Amino acid sequence: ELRVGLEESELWLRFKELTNEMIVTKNGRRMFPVLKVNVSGLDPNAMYSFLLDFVAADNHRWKYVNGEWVPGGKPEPQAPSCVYIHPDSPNFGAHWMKAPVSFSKVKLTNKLNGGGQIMLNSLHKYEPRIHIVRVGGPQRMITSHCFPETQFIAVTAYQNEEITALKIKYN
Ligand SMILES: COc1ccc(C)cc1NC(=O)CN
Repeated sequence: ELRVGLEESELWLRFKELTNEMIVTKNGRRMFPVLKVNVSGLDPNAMYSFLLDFVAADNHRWKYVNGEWVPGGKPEPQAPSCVYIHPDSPNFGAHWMKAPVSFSKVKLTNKLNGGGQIMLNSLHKYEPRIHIVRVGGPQRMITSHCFPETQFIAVTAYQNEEITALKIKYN
């Protein structure tokens, strides 16, 4: 059985208990914390690509009102985000299982942009998700995994200073 685990869940849970925020910019901003995944049970000799996307956790616009995040009352169906290909892709199962798979180079933006950067709906809440795609082989296969611990609201600047402080303390 293919096992997928979050590395540094301890730290993600500290962010999640405050409501996590990730900055989006026109040019794109890297994530802190970085999503790092522990993977076991791959065929060391099989070929895989690691994909990252962001699911809109709900259909609402969120606003920081008197020290607290609150959802709007006017939902709107959320279009799926684009997929980021881990730059080590494609690679042998052995490569992926030898150290945590680290999505350190994904950049989050608020503007339709050249290549790489993943565009998000601003002030929407997101749940990171990976797809492990077995490629090249006869039988194509996809395994998906969500990371609720890593949920965040996309922001153009931090709203909760407690988040600002944690981001600096642990970077
Ligand atoms: C600013 O709009 C967006 C940017 C990025 C993504 C993933 C979705 C949307 N909008 C929607 O999904 C609304 N149909």
